[PDB]
Amino acid sequence: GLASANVDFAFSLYKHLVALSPKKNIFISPVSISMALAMLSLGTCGHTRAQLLQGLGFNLTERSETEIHQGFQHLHQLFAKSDTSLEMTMGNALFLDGSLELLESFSADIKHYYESEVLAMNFQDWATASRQINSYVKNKTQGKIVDLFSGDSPAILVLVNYIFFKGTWTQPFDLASTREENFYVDETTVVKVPMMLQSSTISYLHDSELPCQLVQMNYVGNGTVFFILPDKGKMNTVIAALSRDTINRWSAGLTSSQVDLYIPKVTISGVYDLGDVLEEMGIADLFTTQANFSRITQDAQLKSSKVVHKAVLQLNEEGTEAAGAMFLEAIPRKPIILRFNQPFIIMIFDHFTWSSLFLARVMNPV
Ligand code: NA
Ligand code: NA
Ligand code: NA
Repeated sequence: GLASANVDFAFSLYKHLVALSPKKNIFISPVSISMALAMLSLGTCGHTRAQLLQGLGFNLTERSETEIHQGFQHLHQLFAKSDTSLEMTMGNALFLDGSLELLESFSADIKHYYESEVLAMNFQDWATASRQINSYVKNKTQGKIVDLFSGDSPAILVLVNYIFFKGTWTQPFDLASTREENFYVDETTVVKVPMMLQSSTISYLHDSELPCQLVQMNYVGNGTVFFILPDKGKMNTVIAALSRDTINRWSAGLTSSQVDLYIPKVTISGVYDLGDVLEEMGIADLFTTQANFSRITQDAQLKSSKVVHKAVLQLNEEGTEAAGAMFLEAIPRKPIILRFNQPFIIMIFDHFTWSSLFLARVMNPV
């Protein structure tokens, strides 16, 4: 089903991205990526469409296109408004040059399933246009995502998704306990970071099949988080093994344990060009001179010129704050001590839908 396809996409995207970005922090929102591309698929046809939907993990013989979008619609309905169940907002926008008219079916589809705003722009005045998109995203993400467009090949259509997430720990870290500690980035790199601590009953697992130890923490509401510490030098072994089956196997093994849990106060961000990642995943027609975007508009034959994702993560003693945005441009064609003081993995899930909300590879917490 949908949860599984979205999780499979999330792990593949993460895996491909980690490989191409060996030193830098990885922080992404796979649910945001899925939603943007799923909405985009509505404007595609032929091989382009087939390739995009299969790349996203949907088998078009096991499920019709309508059932995919109804599924995303439910997810957006669930994630659109913030509340205590999940303090998260998520939304889509289509920025369109004034010279272009959407096809009626596409227009209704994006509004219906994705509650997409459609906003007319003058992309010949690219400075103004990109600034307007920038402040749209800045405002939607409570100021967390700035300068989405940095300065910059113009486009005549820009699809935008954003996500803002707040999580309060069910088990907060001890305020008095926080101290500066070494964080071992790599063999030649040590940084100082505030290191949080709690001594608590926490769901813990020392994995017997993979070289890692992990905990699962809850947020107030439906959010839940896995913190996975590979044995030193074993990051790639653990990353390679991530899957639905691994999550389920970790869930079956996690036991209430007394843990002295050390996790740094993380403040990180990244910007990722997702085009080559997507091509590696088999999503390629999108970008070629034969891209089939014939359901978007008959005013031009379009192709995607660029897909970019920017995301930010903050961890503190009280909880988590995370935000993400994607754009796609188109143009004419004993207490157990567990110490997170070196590269680790973060997986944030909605426990209700089992959507992968955010995924981290924290190389440097500062
Ligand atoms: Na909601
Ligand atoms: Na405690
Ligand atoms: Na909870």
